Amino acid sequence: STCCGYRMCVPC
Repeated sequence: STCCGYRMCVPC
């Protein structure tokens, strides 16, 4: 479950 915001995709 990876959430991409702007410049980075974080693990959620």
